[PDB]
Amino acid sequence: IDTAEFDALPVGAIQVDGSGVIHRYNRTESRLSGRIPERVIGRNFFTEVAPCTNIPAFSGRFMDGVTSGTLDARFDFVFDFQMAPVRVQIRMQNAGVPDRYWIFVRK
Ligand SMILES: *C(=O)/C=C/c1ccc(O)cc1
Repeated sequence: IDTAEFDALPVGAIQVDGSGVIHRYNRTESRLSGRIPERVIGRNFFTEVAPCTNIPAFSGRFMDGVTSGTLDARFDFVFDFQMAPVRVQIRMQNAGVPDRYWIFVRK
């Protein structure tokens, strides 16, 4: 996975670094969130863009994965947007490039 195929994925896909800063953000995720990729890239996913994820079930799982070198998690979650609660399944894992990590979002 590491362009037009990337924005056409059936699942949402976000690439972050070890401190949480967004490097890649696809269109499928933009469609599920309402966020434009250009103002979101360069900002921190956990502290700025998606604060609802700043709990031990999500950001804690991310922090532990980075600190142990291997990020590998699969869990159910619910995104608390302005309109209504959107139930999703999250898949977190490492990338082919060092210091880079992936967050996959489905449904
Ligand atoms: C909670 O604050 C979730 C926010 C959110 C999740 C995923 C995105 O792509 C954008 C915002």
